[PDB]
Amino acid sequence: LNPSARIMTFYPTMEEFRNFSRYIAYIESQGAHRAGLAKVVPPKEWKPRASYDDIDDLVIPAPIQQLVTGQSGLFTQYNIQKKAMTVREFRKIANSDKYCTPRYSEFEELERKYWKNLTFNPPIYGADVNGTLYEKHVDEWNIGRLRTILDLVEKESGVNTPYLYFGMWKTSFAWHTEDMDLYSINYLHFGEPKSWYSVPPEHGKRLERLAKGFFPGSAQSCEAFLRHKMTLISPLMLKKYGIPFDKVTQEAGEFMITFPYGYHAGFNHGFNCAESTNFATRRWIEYGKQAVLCSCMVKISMDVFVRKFQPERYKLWKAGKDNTVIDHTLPTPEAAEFL
Ligand SMILES: O=c1[nH]cnc2c(-n3cc(CCN4CCC(Cc5ccc(Cl)cc5)CC4)cn3)nccc12
Ligand SMILES: [Zn+2]
Ligand SMILES: [Zn+2]
Repeated sequence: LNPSARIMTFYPTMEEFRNFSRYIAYIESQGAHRAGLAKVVPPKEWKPRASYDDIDDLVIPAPIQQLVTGQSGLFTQYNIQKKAMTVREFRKIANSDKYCTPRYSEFEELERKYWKNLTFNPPIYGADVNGTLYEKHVDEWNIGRLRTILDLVEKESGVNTPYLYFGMWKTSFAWHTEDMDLYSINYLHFGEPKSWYSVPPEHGKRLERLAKGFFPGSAQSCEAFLRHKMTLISPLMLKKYGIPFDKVTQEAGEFMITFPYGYHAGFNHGFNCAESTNFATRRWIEYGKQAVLCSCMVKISMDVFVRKFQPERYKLWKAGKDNTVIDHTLPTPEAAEFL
């Protein structure tokens, strides 16, 4: 389903929520994947940590200062690595007069203030922090241990590990797909909202074509230059060039799911914390095999997946004759139980 490819929101009951791989198959069966991004609001009784007041001494080893260059909706983000700091040190900076969220009536106002000021007063993003804020006993939707078919990488051979994102106002993530065109889970533990922009995978190539036209020097240097996660394109720029996209705001205690080859970027409203990781379903294997990778980085040997799930195609794929065409609208084989 999902004909217009719009971002869908789900409210699973505690029973539906219990199985992660089953629910993903469920949301795929409802066409959630067509948007490239879906929101999952978990049961009201469900909590992964009783309190976030015990993490002030937690170390952010490589905070990055985000320097943005550009104009006319077109930007490049340069990351400057800064010395290690604590969550206590970070929160103090985030909430300071120099870095705090401006006063705003509505989101459209905050969005406009972001697109107008992202080049000034560079913020610090306490991104890519190895760790989890989930309590060990928490079995439902545990980012640390999702136990998807992706775990085969580690089982046989940090993509499968959790990462925390301590954000402040204006810190942002550039347009990108997941490494190896994998899926992603992103839980916002606490704090101020996280706004998201998404392009449906079926229009993924249009955005690429548009970026290739805007940064031809970057495109001549690298086939998959968007993977560098440095390109920022404003919603107005996308609308001007007729690129279909959708937007959504993630609030604390909500989950966002990025689907294979579903381009996304966004920004933080203020001081917050988000944990994320990559995962996979049987549908991903074909995206993993066909993924255009950074030539100038995260690379996964597909051989193990093709052995187990496509042994009949192993010889044809190892010969370079696997001419399989991907249908971005087809749900995962695991969704059969719902069709
Ligand atoms: O809100 C967001 N903020 C920031 N980023 C976001 C985001 N993505 C962030 C990543 C990077 C993930 N990860 C990559 C690898 C890196 C360590 C590394 C490197 C090489 C090798 Cl070979 C082994 C390990 C650590 C980091 C991918 N998507 N998606 C959605 C939302 C957000
Ligand atoms: Zn991502
Ligand atoms: Zn590259």
